[PDB]
Amino acid sequence: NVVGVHYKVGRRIGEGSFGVIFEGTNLLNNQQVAIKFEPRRSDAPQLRDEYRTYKLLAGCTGIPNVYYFGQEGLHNVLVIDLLGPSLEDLLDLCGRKFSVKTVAMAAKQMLARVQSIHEKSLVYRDIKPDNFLIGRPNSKNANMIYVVDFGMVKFYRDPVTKQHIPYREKKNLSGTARYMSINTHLGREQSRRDDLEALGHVFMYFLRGSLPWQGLKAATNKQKYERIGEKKQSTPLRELCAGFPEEFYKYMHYARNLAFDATPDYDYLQGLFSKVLERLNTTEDENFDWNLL
Amino acid sequence: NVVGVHYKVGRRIGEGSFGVIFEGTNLLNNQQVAIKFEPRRSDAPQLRDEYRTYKLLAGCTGIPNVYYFGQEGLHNVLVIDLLGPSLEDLLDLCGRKFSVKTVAMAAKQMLARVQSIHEKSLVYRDIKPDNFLIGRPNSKNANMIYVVDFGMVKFYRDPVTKQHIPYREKKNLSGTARYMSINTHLGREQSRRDDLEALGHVFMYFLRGSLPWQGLKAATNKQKYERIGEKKQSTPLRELCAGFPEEFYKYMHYARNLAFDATPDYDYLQGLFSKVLERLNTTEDENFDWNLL
Ligand SMILES: Nc1ncnc2c1ncn2[C@@H]1O[C@H](COP(=O)(O)OP(=O)(O)OP(=O)(O)O)[C@@H](O)[C@H]1O
Ligand SMILES: Nc1ncnc2c1ncn2[C@@H]1O[C@H](COP(=O)(O)OP(=O)(O)OP(=O)(O)O)[C@@H](O)[C@H]1O
Ligand SMILES: [Mg+2]
Ligand SMILES: [Mg+2]
Repeated sequence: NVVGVHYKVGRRIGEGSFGVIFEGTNLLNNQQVAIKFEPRRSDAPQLRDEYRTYKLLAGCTGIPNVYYFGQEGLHNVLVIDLLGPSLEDLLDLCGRKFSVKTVAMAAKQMLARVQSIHEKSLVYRDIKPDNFLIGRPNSKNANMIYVVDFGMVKFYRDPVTKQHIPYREKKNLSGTARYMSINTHLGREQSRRDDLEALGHVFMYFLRGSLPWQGLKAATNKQKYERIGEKKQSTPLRELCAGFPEEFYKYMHYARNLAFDATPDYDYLQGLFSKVLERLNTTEDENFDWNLL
Repeated sequence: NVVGVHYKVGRRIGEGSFGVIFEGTNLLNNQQVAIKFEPRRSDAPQLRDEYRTYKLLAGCTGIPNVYYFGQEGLHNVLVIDLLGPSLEDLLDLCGRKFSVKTVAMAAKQMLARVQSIHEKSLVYRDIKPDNFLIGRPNSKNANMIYVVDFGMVKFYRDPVTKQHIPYREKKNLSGTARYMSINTHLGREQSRRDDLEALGHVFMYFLRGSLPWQGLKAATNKQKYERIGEKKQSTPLRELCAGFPEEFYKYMHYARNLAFDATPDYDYLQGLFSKVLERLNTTEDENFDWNLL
């Protein structure tokens, strides 16, 4: 099947809320790509926006290159680089949990990606293990972690004047409840701190194998987000992070306490993870759990 | 990491009961392979047997080539061709069910693989969607279905004299309860008919999205296999296959009724599936659900 004049559609490799992702090849150079098909419907995310965002982030480390955007009948297509499995997929292959070393090494890369996005005056707003993918097996970047899916990004400040957006409330709950920040549950405008908090939730998820608020009770959607939000507030950080390196508690504590328009101290955060590795008497290498027997 | 003198171990791609499968490359020719690591322990399946079986089936269509078998410290390794995702994985990408066309086309290939194994005087005994994989994306055999994992094969007849094995009982339950034949639950020696029945269970699983005996009640292992076995016996075929082409009921009916040492009429079975395609006014092509938007 051929789309975008010179891209041959292969088999499905992923599925989302409204879109299907296929692996394919650019017929002019035989390069492998991923094609995201999005149905043009009222309740679907505008793929052109994701395209714009990819262009705006072109060149940043860990961000895939975008090649084509266009309409194919009743769908909008986005052609980007073909990447490997997500960290969620990798979990399934490693006993549903990652060791401290893997989490610290992964955290450093993930945190760097989020910083790149923030420096472009954007907040990601959809932090989840599913959106972080590693490179292709036989590639130089086989162990590099990338970020895909920019469907929910938003500008937290004017790019030119750096004037931060005002604090607002009544916001409608968007992304993944399991990882969202407490402020998000509370219907507050999301900023840099929220991305960092959600990232901390993912880190703890990796270490423990699960979060205290996963799979609750016979409730409805609005009840789900709420019961989860309440459980997050009632769960003490010392408890959430008990048994793991102190730096994890410190990360959670920092993220949770940042002010709405505060500029994160990314260097401090990166340092926490480097400390974790030091204590383990290990370095930041490529020995992730998924490359180990 | 290098094993078997010239095979470089990459990342994990699969996991089983005792073994871990990694993707890798043969350093002499840069060919991609899959390396199966098996811990040398009392309760683990002898990988040398799987090796022997691969050799015995060398050359058969849909059977991957074996390259190396050996010990690497506390593990036994088996190097075979690198294949694509399993049909179980593909299900996840297609809404947890396959259309009639995909099932009929898939059935023809799967049935051909089982026949090849039977013709070599062996019964597979581990029929499940997880053991049927398609080829690699950019390959001529991208849409060919293969069979891997020969850990439970057994000779049902002497290869030279073709003298069939006697009927025995008290057999201990082995493989996947969800797909096994009723005779298997009953602790009876498995033969060709059982492989065919389990294959029918998989076909119905594909079509319906689930089987009537999936996820039962708070029971134990021996209770699980039993409750499942009882549910299989209490579930009428007309009921199991209701709503789908008559040929599916006919396949189930044939498989269920074969005698212990009966030689299946593979041609008759293949014909049923061809009829299904004819009625759909379609042919056996490569338009599986996973290649379709
Ligand atoms: N570039 C890519 N290379 C390889 N796999 C990819 C690529 N892009 C996406 N995937 C896979 O496809 C899945 C879904 O992609 P994506 O998140 O863009 O779909 P979506 O409909 O926007 O998702 P959702 O709404 O579920 O977050 C990813 O989670 C991942 O498993
Ligand atoms: N040759 C291969 N190429 C690609 N993927 C493969 C290959 N062999 C196996 N796999 C993947 O790895 C998974 C497990 O493999 P395998 O079934 O051989 O392990 P096992 O320990 O014998 O399994 P189990 O006991 O779970 O059946 C497969 O189900 C499939 O997902
Ligand atoms: Mg996603
Ligand atoms: Mg298996």
